[PDB]
Amino acid sequence: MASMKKKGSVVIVGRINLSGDTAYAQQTRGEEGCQETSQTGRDKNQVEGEVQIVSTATQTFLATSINGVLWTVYHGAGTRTIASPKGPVTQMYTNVDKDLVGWQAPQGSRSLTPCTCGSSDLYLVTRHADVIPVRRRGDSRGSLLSPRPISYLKGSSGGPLLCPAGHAVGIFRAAVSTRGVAKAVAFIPVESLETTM
Ligand SMILES: [Zn+2]
Repeated sequence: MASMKKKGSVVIVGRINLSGDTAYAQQTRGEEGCQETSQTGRDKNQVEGEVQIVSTATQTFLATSINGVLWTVYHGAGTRTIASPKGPVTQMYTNVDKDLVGWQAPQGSRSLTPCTCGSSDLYLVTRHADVIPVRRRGDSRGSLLSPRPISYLKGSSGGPLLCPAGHAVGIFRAAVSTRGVAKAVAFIPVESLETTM
């Protein structure tokens, strides 16, 4: 039992900047710093914004702050801690049945407001700062107005679906594809987050 390894923390490595007129990705930590922070769980970098780019040793994806919780997908984070200025922080929400986890939102982040608009005209934010129009098609599904290869959506699980007013409608979970083309997306609705809380 002496030689058993511990899994590393999820690390914030950047963010999707939605502040101004143009959305763009920003990197805040390179691979070497990410690997070290994952092992120690100590991340002293200042955190800003609503959508974080996160990484483990083996995967990279997104995490989104809604209502003071940084939310992401279980298939990316598993049960891992997240790195913080004072060490690894345990998940406050874990739900494998929803493909959902969450931690307390980091100091300095900004939280999205849960949408109460009832609008079906949505916008998916990807890790490459693409803002993709999506028509809501059900409680947990939306169709892309312009389909595209699934490669463009890989790595964007945990990102937000937003309403026209910039409220959070859901967390991107899975892509619905035909012959490698993404025609629709599946997401965790914000109401399911609000219930989990
Ligand atoms: Zn709204």
